[PDB]
Amino acid sequence: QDVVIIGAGAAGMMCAIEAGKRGRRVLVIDHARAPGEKIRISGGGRCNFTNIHASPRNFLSGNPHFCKSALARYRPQDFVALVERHGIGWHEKTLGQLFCDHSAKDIIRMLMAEMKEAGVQLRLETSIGEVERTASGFRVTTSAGTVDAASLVVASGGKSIPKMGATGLAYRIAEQFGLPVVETRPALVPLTLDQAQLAKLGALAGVAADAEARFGKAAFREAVLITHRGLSGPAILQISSYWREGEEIVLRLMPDIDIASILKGMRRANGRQAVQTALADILPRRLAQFFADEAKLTGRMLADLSDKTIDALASSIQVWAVKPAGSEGYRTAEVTLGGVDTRALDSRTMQAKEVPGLYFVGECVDVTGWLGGYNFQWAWASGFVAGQDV
Amino acid sequence: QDVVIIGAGAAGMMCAIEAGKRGRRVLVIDHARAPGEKIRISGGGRCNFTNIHASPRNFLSGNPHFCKSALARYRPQDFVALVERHGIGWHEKTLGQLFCDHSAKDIIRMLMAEMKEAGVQLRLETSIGEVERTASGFRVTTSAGTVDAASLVVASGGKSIPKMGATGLAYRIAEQFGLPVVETRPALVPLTLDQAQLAKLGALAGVAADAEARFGKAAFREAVLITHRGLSGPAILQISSYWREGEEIVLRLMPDIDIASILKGMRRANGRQAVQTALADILPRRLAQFFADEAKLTGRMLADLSDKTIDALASSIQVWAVKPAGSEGYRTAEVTLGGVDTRALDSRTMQAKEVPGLYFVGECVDVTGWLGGYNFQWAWASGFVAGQDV
Ligand SMILES: Cc1cc2c(cc1C)N(C[C@H](O)[C@H](O)[C@H](O)COP(=O)(O)OP(=O)(O)OC[C@H]1O[C@@H](n3cnc4c(N)ncnc43)[C@H](O)[C@@H]1O)c1[nH]c(=O)[nH]c(=O)c1N2
Ligand SMILES: Cc1cc2c(cc1C)N(C[C@H](O)[C@H](O)[C@H](O)COP(=O)(O)OP(=O)(O)OC[C@H]1O[C@@H](n3cnc4c(N)ncnc43)[C@H](O)[C@@H]1O)c1[nH]c(=O)[nH]c(=O)c1N2
Repeated sequence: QDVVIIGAGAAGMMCAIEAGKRGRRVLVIDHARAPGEKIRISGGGRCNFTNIHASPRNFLSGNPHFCKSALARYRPQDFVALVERHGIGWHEKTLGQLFCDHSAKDIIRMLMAEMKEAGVQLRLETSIGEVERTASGFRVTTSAGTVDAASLVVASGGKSIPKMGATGLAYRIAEQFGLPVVETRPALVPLTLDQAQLAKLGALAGVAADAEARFGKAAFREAVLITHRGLSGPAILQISSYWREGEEIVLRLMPDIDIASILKGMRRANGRQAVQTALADILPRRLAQFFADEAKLTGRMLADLSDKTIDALASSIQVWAVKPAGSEGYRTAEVTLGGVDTRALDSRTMQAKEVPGLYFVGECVDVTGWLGGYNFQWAWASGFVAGQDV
Repeated sequence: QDVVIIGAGAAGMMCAIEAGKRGRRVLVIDHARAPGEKIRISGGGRCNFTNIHASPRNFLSGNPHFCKSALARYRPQDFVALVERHGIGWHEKTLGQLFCDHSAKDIIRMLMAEMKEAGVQLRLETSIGEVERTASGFRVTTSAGTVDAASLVVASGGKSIPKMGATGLAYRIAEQFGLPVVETRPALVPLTLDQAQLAKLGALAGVAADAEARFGKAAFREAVLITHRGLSGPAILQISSYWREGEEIVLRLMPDIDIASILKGMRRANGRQAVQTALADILPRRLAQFFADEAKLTGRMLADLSDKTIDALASSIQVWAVKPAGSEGYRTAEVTLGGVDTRALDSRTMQAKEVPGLYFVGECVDVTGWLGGYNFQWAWASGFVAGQDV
């Protein structure tokens, strides 16, 4: 072939299309029974396929400017234009998040059809054994035979959800060719609480609060879910990429309001209501009960509360420090932080600086998006950028 | 005198200080028994004395660029520097809002002391009868006698809270000298609901929700209060300056979350809970009961709810259109929108373009700040700018 791509996911199929459209004869190999398994299950089966605000600040990397070039060369609109062209209903939800109306599968079907038109060859349920450099490019050995190619594209994703065929193949190939690998971790993952915290929040399983999840300078406002394993909801998932074991996150419940103010207002205006009943006018019932207990104010009358006491109560709700036991790991993470070091890669090409004809695209790379369509957009953009050069 | 100022409020005393410090002999006249009565009662008696983000976008005007010059010449830091210099404890709350730690009166005492040092003369409980142009400047007639001055500064505020000595004096003087007056209205004011709306929200008096209050392109996220008169809380107050009679505002309750998502999640995860009980895991109890009733789902089991039904329920909570009966008017507004037309005023001076030696500062002018310290900062800046020229 002129081009062999490992992994028929978001980045791989995009690259395929662009290289097939250039008349380049391309072959895509994947160990799965079906292409784009993550696409398929993503955005709750709807696929949050991009985000209108996609830009360098929405990604974590060791070199923050690395993604600048690809992102500008392939924008959310460009992908939207592609979807509309295939009659795929889409809409925005919150925070710039674009979803399909019908199902993630429309997108798979689409990429598929685009590949068929571009002349690319797809081989599924095919495992990779080795890759060797050759005087002429590369040879890859597979459970189905061997292929030679001038260009080889590593588009095999990251470590999240092993059950779906996630592997670290990309990292093994990077190291094999001497490319550094930025240390990887489960990201956009729920966070665990220890048996004691879980006992204390015993009765709050199922509550869902509007909240800021803060770690130092990073803050996200979205739902926080309390479960029997601990903390999830989009705000946890976001901050989970910034947090590290041993550390505290700070939760601001009902972040747009000032609870101390409210409570003093209710104090004059009514006065003779129980504390937990005043809180229940502000928070879901179970949370109200919880915060009134912890503070030892249950059944106490709102008018008997000093200012100092109210401030402390508010503070317990709006500056709530939690120290997570850990993360739930790769069986539950949406994304892998870290990956093939960017410094070793051509920003406008995706090609290994040290190894002509070798390319790394998509999530396997040390560019990691916030939750909200940013990861798919990076997959798109970098697949596209490689597809122009490959 | 060299300079007579009408109104010993925020803008007037600031101007006084700056003109007194220049050796200009100044006199401040006020019909009140005490200076800075609004300062005194402002920020809940604490005084929200500025906002660190103060800038042109935080103000409504007929000429949006008018305030640019003054704001840059006198910044929140400049005022902070002044407070610290007088040993006045201050802190930030939310949204850039600076407050005193002790009381608004510290600030009054301070401005006072600064005036005494600057040599300015203060006359209180003194009413204004007329102002005439003179070959030499101005003559003002007062319940205490007459004064002549080369410069006359109108710093008499707006129409809000008549009980505290608010009057439209500024507007009467503008018109008398042919300066146009941008149409005035109660702003940062609660909004009223009609008897029918008030009956429907009968049982929600006292609830306080995190919410977005939206009118077209304007949106503010803060607390929304439901009372027996209707709607208040900072988010109402903010949007009230943008809204107009006959129109709708849209309320997004729990704006950082997607309730449709949450509810579908709770549907799989639990399933056999009553709708209103699922909502109570998200909203204060009374709101949960309200939204479940309106939608006619009370006691219904969360797993018997179609997607379409959930979407509609969510939408009722997060795209909630309300048509207000009116505003509560000037007895309750924090600020007056509109005022002396800016186009008629020197942006870098506050002087009437058509009338040498006549100046208009502070709230009487057609520059109106969002809630959060922006109005005091405009008072400061414009008082200061005038005080340099006067
Ligand atoms: C549940 C869930 C939900 C979402 C998301 C993830 C998850 C887990 N994501 C993240 C998103 O799925 C992710 O960023 C992309 O799929 C990455 O694109 P890639 O092409 O790089 O890898 P990708 O996952 O797409 O594909 C990698 C491919 O290589 C194959 N492969 C792996 N190892 C192999 C091997 N050893 N040999 C051969 N082939 C191998 C795989 O089977 C697979 O098809 C997301 N992102 C987003 O922007 N919006 C969203 O809504 C979501 N939602
Ligand atoms: C309850 C409340 C709370 C707040 C606020 C307002 C209110 C009502 N504000 C708004 C703020 O008070 C306002 O913007 C300023 O006081 C305006 O500054 P001025 O100097 O222009 O008028 P200002 O109100 O200060 O003073 C005008 C003066 O002229 C005098 N006067 C009026 N008519 C007269 C007449 N006919 N003859 C002689 N004298 C007359 C008055 O007695 C008064 O002292 C606020 N803003 C903010 O930035 N942060 C905040 O926290 C608050 N909080």
